[PDB]
Amino acid sequence: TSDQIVVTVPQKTFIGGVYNSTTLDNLDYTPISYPLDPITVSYSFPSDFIVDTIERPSLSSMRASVFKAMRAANFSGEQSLAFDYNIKQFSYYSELKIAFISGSNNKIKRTTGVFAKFTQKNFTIDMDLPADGNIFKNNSDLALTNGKNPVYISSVTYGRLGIISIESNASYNEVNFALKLNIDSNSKKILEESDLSVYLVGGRGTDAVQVIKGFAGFSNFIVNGGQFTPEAPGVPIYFSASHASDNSVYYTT
Amino acid sequence: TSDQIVVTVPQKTFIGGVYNSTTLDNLDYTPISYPLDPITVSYSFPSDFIVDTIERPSLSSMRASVFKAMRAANFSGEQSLAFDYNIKQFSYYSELKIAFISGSNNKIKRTTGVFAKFTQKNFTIDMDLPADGNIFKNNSDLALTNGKNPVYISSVTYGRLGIISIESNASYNEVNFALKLNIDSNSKKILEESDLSVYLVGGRGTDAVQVIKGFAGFSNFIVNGGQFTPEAPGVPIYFSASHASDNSVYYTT
Amino acid sequence: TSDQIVVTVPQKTFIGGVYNSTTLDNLDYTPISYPLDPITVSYSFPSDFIVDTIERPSLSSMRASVFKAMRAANFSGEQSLAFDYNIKQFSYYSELKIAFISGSNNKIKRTTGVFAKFTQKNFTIDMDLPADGNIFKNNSDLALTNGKNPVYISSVTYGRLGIISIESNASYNEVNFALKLNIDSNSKKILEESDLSVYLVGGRGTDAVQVIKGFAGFSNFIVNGGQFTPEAPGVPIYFSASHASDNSVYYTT
Ligand SMILES: [Ca+2]
Ligand SMILES: [Ca+2]
Ligand SMILES: [Ca+2]
Repeated sequence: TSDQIVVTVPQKTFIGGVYNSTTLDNLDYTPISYPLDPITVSYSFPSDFIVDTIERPSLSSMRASVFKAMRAANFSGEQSLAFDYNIKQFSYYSELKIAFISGSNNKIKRTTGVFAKFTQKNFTIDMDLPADGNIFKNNSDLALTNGKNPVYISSVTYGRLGIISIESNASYNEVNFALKLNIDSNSKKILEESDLSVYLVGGRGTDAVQVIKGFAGFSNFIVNGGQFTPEAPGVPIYFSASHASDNSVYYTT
Repeated sequence: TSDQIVVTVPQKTFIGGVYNSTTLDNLDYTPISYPLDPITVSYSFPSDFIVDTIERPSLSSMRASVFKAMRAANFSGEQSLAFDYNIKQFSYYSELKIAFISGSNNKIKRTTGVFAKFTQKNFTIDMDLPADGNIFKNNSDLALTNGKNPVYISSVTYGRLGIISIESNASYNEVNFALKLNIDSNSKKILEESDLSVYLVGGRGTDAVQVIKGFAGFSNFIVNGGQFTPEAPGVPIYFSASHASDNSVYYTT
Repeated sequence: TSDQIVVTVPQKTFIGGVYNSTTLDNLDYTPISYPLDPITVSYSFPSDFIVDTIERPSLSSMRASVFKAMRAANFSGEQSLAFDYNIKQFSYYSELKIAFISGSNNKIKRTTGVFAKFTQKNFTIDMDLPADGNIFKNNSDLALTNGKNPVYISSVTYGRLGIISIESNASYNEVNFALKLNIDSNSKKILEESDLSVYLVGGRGTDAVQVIKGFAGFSNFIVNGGQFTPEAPGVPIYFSASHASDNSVYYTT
């Protein structure tokens, strides 16, 4: 059970949207088309337009409200909300130098791997609890959707994601043999393999495209985007939903 | 099952278009010619014209709306949406130096290969869920197309694609023989093969045509187009569709 | 039993909110939708707007009040409230140099680990005890929620959190053998592993993203954010709640 759900359908992941719990669990996202009361939304970052109101919860309305809030006066993206980092570096080595009519066998093995995951939560837009205690305007739709598990998203997190994975393998198989008749034999085998997989969600495009240069771009893509600017608001990465019956926190498995 | 479908028919891949699920699965794209309510579209990038409305969903209307939105004020292509990178480098080696009336056999084998795939998602245009709960204007066309599996595209992703593949093979087959009668024999064979296949979708043309110079053009074509400009909006690369019955997310196999 | 509860649901963690004790204990946070009298809130930091009043306790109202209070005149973030630091450094070492037809065995083992936890409490917003002795406006809701364990949050702590953990392992397994017949044998094995996990809550984004450079960023992220500025108000990290029956301090297990 988790409180925050990773955004998988950006189109349907907007604040104030009502869905079925089962559909949200299996990534179907079947909406519940019923009227809803106007919702009050608040932003984690300090701004003049920190408390907005949306009559009809929709993706376009949420995007427009975020745009206006982050372009308003007294806006500061200087402080973020969360920053998780994790790196795992590993490096094996192997060397055999068997020697002995003559004979030699030199084997060298190398295996290097760096795996890095990073997430940053620039800010979140949160939804206020209804004054009437029910999100629905008619207040009878709650009884109408009995068995449909009405659950509405109440928080959307804007931030950046980044995953990198660099692997490398090296093999050396020198073999020498002499029978000084002057029979001679040599066998050299060098095998080199490399891999580098990157997955970035959001952030500055110029710094994002520089991660192709090994573990150097994925060292400035992070340090050049710590403060989120209104030109780079971030991407919805996580969201939280709550039950529509008792307004309790919805937990998914 | 996947949520995002790679664009194969750019003519028929426009937001607000209704097709049959089977036809979209087998790339037939048979349209459903029925009236539709005006659709609200939102853009992922920050701009003044971030929330547009289209009365008649069409490719020309979508293109014009994208053009106006990206030429509007307070537009920033500084932040992208996604960036996937993957590279695989491999290099074999083989060397035989058999020696022994005389005789020598020197065999050299080399095989190098670099495969790289990159995708960038500059932005997406998303469609709002209908207020009435049905995309059709008459609301009876939904029952009219029973058995036709009505599915409408609700999201179009603009970005760039790039695939490169460089292969190289080298062979050396020196053979010497002497019988010092002064019989002598020599056999030299050098075989070199090369291959380089590039496939780019979108991006700056000047940087795109420079990828012909090995793995150097496909190192600046990426780093010189991280920020998408209104002169280079990007190409529709992925799109998402939803069912017209329950407005649920459509998954294709 | 503890007096301060770590914030797990930022959406529901606002001052003046009434919840059930069991739901707050199991992180369900089921609200009690009943009218409440206007609440008086005070801020720990010195400011002109140090005593505010909120008619309807909500997250948006709390955020707006904090924004106005910290943007008011005579505001000083120079003095903080609490600062907890804890570091644990450990480093093992092992070295074997067994020697002996010949033979040698050199084994080297290293294991280093630094674990650091830091918390800073910039300020808190506290709630005054009701004049009537009951938070509810009607004064009968207290008897209405008998068995529901009415508990309301009365204090929210804004500050920063930081956890780092760096681990490293090194292994060396040199083995030599000679039988001077000139049989020779050598076996070298070097294994290096590294790990670095960081978790930051709040603080300056620019300093937060620099913690990726070992235990150097998590040495300036702390010293460059001691004084909290109105551009960096901090993040709600801890909160305290009290019973609604006798206005006593609520303790959770
Ligand atoms: Ca209502
Ligand atoms: Ca309709
Ligand atoms: Ca009272």
